[PDB]
Amino acid sequence: QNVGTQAAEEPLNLPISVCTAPGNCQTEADAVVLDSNWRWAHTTTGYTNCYTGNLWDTTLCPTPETCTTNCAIDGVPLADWSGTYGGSVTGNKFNLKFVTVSTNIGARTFLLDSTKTRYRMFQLLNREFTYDVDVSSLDCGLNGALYFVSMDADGGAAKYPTNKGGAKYGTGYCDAQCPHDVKWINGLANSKDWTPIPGDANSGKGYYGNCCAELDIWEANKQSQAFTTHPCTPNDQTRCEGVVCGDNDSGDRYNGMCDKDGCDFASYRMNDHTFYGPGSTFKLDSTKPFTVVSQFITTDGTDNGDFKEFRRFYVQNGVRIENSKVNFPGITAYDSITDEMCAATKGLFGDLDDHKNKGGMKQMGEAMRKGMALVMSIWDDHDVNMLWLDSNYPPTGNPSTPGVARGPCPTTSGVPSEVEVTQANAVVSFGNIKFGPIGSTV
Repeated sequence: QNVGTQAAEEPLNLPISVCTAPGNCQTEADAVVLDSNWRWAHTTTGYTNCYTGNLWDTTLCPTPETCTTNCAIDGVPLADWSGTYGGSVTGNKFNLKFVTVSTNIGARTFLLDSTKTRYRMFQLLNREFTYDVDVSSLDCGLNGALYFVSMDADGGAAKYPTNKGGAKYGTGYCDAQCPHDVKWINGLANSKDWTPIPGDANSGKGYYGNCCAELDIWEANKQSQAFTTHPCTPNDQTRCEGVVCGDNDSGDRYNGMCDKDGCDFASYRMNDHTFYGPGSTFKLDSTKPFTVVSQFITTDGTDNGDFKEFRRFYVQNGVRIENSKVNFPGITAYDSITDEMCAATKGLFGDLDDHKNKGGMKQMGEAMRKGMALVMSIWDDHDVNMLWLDSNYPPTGNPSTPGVARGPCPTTSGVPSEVEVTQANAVVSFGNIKFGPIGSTV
């Protein structure tokens, strides 16, 4: 995309901590940038929309190349962050409102480095990543997500010279779902064969998808939470078409370059329904804030080893809370993501181990070694109504069959039109982000 001249781009300042030992950290003066999908797209030498509602203008965008020549994405000024997009920062806390009323629904954002010209790339192997979260106002059907993806640090600017904005304009998004709803891919409008998504007034799908590796630290609302590894072959940003995208709609979910299911550790799905929930007698009380700690263990305990284990623990009101465990007869009580856990649990659930097909923890680790961009988002799910996260999936499945039940939400929950009314004022908060060696962040 070209860059427009109507509004300066002003990312929100967000300090994080880089740590060397427990309680010995230094501030890193980073910032938050809005994903290019949420930006106004208009004519390069005017005010005329190139995209309105869920459609590209066919006169301006008869082809992707013409669209890209004629159109530009514009900046987010400071005033518009809260007023238009529902984003705000107080000290080291970042807040994202779900619906902001001209009416904005959801948000996806990235962490910029201290220069505000590149994404802050995290080399996560043999490191610990930690943050405080509040998901108390997110119920069934919503997801306040924090995760990493194998985006380029410059959003693709060096690879795709028609991308003028780079990381500064939140470009280059890709993930392990190979999404077609990304409006700008490889420096070009994804306007070919663009199709609105029914019941989604703001979104559509273009000819291409954009694939890359994804490490989900946090997919969650107050009812259920998960962390998940998604390797791809290769891991780096890859525009896809046809079978390579692994499109759900053509029966290709397991035929593409990315592991779409991922290998998940989701406490409720692993059959501990009392670990996490909205109340003081759950082990971890989702009505109150808490700290989420993630440790990325290698084979030799060094930065050069292969990724072998994703460990997790929590801190809430000064109380250390170890992760829940897998709880099925004849299955080891795993409390972390490893290749063995993935094989054993997917075996039990009858899920295809595409994680293993894509190179497993080792391949996931190669993405983490090269460095990944931090994503913070809030969203509802127009495909599957978040049932995969917090309900029975498939909805018609027996909840006593291992793998089906992922949370207590009813299978009628999560319809975007309903959650966008009922949960309009939901806000996820991510704060006090800390990064360092294992054992350094609490």
